[PDB]
Amino acid sequence: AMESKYKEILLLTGLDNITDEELDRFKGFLSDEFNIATGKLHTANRIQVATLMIQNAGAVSAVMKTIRIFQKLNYMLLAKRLQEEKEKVDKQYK
Amino acid sequence: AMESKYKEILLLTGLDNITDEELDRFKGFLSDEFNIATGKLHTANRIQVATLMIQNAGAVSAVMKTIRIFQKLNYMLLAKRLQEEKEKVDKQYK
Amino acid sequence: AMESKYKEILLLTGLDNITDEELDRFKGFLSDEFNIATGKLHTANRIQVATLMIQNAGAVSAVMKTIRIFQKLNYMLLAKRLQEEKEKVDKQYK
Amino acid sequence: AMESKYKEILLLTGLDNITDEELDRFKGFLSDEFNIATGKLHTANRIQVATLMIQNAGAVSAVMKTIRIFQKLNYMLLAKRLQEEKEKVDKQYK
Amino acid sequence: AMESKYKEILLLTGLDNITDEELDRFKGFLSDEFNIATGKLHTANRIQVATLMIQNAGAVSAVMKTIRIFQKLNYMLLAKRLQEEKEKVDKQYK
Amino acid sequence: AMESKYKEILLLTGLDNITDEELDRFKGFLSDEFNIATGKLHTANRIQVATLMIQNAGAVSAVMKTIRIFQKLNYMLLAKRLQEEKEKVDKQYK
Amino acid sequence: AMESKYKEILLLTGLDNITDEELDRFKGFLSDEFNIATGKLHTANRIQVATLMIQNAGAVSAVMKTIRIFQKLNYMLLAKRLQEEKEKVDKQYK
Amino acid sequence: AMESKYKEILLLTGLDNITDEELDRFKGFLSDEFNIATGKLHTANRIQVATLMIQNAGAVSAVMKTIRIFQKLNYMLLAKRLQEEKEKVDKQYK
Amino acid sequence: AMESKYKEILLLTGLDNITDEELDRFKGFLSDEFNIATGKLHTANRIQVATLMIQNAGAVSAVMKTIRIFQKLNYMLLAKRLQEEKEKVDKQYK
Amino acid sequence: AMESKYKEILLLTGLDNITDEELDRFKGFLSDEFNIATGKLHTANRIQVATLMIQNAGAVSAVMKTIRIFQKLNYMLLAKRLQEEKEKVDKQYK
Amino acid sequence: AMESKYKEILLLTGLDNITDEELDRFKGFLSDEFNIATGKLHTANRIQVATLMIQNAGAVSAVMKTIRIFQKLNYMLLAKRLQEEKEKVDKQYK
Amino acid sequence: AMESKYKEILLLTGLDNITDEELDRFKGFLSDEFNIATGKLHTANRIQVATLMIQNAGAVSAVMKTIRIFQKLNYMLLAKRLQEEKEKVDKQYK
Repeated sequence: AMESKYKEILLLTGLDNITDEELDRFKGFLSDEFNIATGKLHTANRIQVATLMIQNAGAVSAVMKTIRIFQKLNYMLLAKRLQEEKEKVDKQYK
Repeated sequence: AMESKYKEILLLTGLDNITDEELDRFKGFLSDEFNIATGKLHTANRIQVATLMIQNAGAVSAVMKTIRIFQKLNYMLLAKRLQEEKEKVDKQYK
Repeated sequence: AMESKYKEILLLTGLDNITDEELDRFKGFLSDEFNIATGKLHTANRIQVATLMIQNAGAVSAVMKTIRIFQKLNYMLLAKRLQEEKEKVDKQYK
Repeated sequence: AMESKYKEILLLTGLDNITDEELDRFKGFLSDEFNIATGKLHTANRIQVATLMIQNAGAVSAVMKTIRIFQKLNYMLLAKRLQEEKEKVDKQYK
Repeated sequence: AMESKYKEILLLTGLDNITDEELDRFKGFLSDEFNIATGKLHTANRIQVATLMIQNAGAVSAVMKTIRIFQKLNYMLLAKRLQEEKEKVDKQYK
Repeated sequence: AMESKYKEILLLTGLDNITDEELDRFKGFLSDEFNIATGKLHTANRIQVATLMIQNAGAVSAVMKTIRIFQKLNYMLLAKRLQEEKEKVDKQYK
Repeated sequence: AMESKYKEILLLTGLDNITDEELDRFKGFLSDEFNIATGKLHTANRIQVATLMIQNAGAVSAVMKTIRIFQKLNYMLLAKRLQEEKEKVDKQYK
Repeated sequence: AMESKYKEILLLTGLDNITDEELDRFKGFLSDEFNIATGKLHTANRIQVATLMIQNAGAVSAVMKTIRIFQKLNYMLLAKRLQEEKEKVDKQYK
Repeated sequence: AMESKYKEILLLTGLDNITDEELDRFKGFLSDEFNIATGKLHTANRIQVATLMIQNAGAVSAVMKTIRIFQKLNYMLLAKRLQEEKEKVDKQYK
Repeated sequence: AMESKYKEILLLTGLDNITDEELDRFKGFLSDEFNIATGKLHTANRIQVATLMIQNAGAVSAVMKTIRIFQKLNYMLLAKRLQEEKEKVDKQYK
Repeated sequence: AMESKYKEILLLTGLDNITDEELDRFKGFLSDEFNIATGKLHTANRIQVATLMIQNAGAVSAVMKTIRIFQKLNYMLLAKRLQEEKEKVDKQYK
Repeated sequence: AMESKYKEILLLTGLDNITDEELDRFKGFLSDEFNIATGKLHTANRIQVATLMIQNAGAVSAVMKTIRIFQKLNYMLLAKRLQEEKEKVDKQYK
């Protein structure tokens, strides 16, 4: 399904690549896109964080907000690639 | 009957999906909608809890209060879906 | 009831925000306000700890002692806010 | 029987070797091969998980889907070995 | 009776204080004082363990052996206190 | 919110620019504006230091004290700019 | 109690001030005052180390030995202050 | 019994002294003396690991293999001491 | 890949040869080709600097801008050689 | 087994000798022999890195690729020795 | 506080003015006023040296000894000024 | 104990005095007295190096070899003093 495929993008192409130090910076500017919380985020395995994000918004808004953040944290090289892969999947369901 | 159908919603679409940890949190904020009790709730198999809830209020008030709680515990993704399915069944008997 | 409302304050505004490391420090200076115990406290889910505290003192003394501790552990930012919310609820029942 | 032998493969050669962390990753990409569920899977002893898988599909489809997953989660070293052992048992009943 | 009082010592002053991790270590060096057993001990609620100990030796030998163990597992702070309380009760019946 | 915007100023315009050697000098003259401490400050990632500062004073007093320090450590070029950006945000909420 | 007050001294006036590097040096000359151990000490959060020290000696001997060590590791500035605060508390119970 | 005494050697003189990092290295070269396994060993409290070792070989072969490993991992200082203590106990039963 | 080969050029033929003093001069005229920053650049191991450059522009624009800078800092002897090697690799993929 | 012996070569003769700085350089030219990844490699204890390498290729291809890399990073002194030791073990199984 | 003000004198009026060559000469005649050491002093940033001096003597004896040294190393022009500023601060607390 | 006293000599009279540059020279001529290793020594805090030396030889052979090295690296001024202090401690236990 489109859902499973989006998740594979998030996990395999996204988190299975990104580092840590940067995740700490991401957390410092978080809460600006999702109605999550503080102390609550501090130690949550990538899988847990992705799951909590989806349990709230979804594979639609979560992906969009991720794209938006990737553009803020300077991360443009990985933001362009995600945008391209997104469009590739969209074409399959247009 | 409308009753049996509501029960199928509760059990198959509701409890047959939700986790545990969250049930503990539900219990911690319970007693706010139903005239049930304490120590009495601690270990009651989903089937027992649903049955006790209905034996008191019913398939009308129990479902309404469940909808209301699902909106409190942040659980909105599963609350919207329940609300949609509810309306679908209501249309059949309007 | 005033009781349920106080609990919502404790849980949603208090524990649903505070971290862990600090909870360990809290435990190290505990037993100074409540007639609880040792080894007994080591691993007790926030819900369990709140419940045990109330089962002993109550929503009156437990809240007061929490306010007092929040002022000791330097935690003043969250102590002022709790004090303000407390006064807001008190006004409703004055 | 072929059934008991397949189970011995699954349990002794498979699960009696694989780690945990990876099981969490497996769970995150599950539900893609079996008509099982969520929250339902979270804590199920290897024996319980194998049994539920078989109770649904069987020793035929469950083994095939396991082989397929072992190839996805990069796990190729253990996937080749399982494929070899499978062929060895197939020869005995050809 | 002297028996009930000794039990109150064991339970309230002893077990109602001691932790877990240490209980595992106690179990690892057990069977050296009581003619109990293995696998049999692994999961036995403090109340069950105390009861089985007494059902064998009694409130006389069980207490003496507990005192002796408390001195081995380094636990001297709690061993001195138990010895003092013991002497206090002995004086009442001398 | 005004809070998030102030934080973006602090982090992106402030710390994401300033060097290290100078941070050591800042630390040597610190404790003069905030009720923090010693040895406690020695190794705290910019994100940690900003967070601890806010957890005490806030986005109001922390920013004001930062402005004041930036004027002491000769740092005037970056102090004027911060003051200008501050006034720009203030105008939006006047 | 005198105990709680001594602990506040140890933690707030002592450890909440001292650095790390020096703690490593302390550990290198430890075992000379307490019947503790090696490898066992290597990574123990200040709270854990204080607790283990007390669980053995107490708030009487642990404080005395700390005073003595503070005088050895050259640390005299913090040793005089601790001695003064100690005498201040002693006067309250003389 | 000789068994209990050997266990006291293993636990008190051995594991109650050795560190962690080195245990990870031990695990990396394990499986070379005992017919145990992988993933299975990763997280097993010293008590659990000792027990599993004995449940397989015993207090005779387990001790001998431990002595042998202690000589490989360079650990000679602790290997000589264990060998001496072993001989001391052997003399008691010669 | 062309990417890996370009990196080998940068690192082995470029940085593994150039000195320091000159790197300081390079830094003084930097920020003119890449959207990087200040204080941020001061101490970044050649590997870190190359990686940050690529993480922004890439192996295409980073190499081109390097060529351009090598021509400015008078460095022509090493600029001609880089240009020749570049053309040699281009021919392989024309 | 040949496997265990190869591992002893890798760990004791290889990694237990090589430095760090050079490991960073190795990482910069990695991914050219193994189908591993980025950010994923950044902080992985020698034991973890060896294990991941083997979990993919094995003690056959991993050793061969290591030999090949040791010849690239100029490291010839340690490459000749590894090649000699390899041949010595091969002779034992020819 | 008087302490902070003395530090500002030391750092801003003292070290933020004095050169290097002379610091080497100061070091050559040091150890005559403070119970510090050798090799230990060789490379210690002004901030580190001031801090170590205070950590030993204090803002009282350290300042007095500095005044005394400033009079020895011929440095009289800066010694008179320091003495004047000292008296000015003393008057504020007389 | 004689051991602790020897360690105090090593650390306080030895390492707490010696410089760095010379430590690099020591390392270059090391491995000639102890069965240690290379790359392994490069960055090991004085405390770590002393501990590893003792973990191998001891406070007897390590001290003797240190004395011997101190005589080689020309260091005679500190070698005579160590020899004198050694004899002073020996007299106490003759």
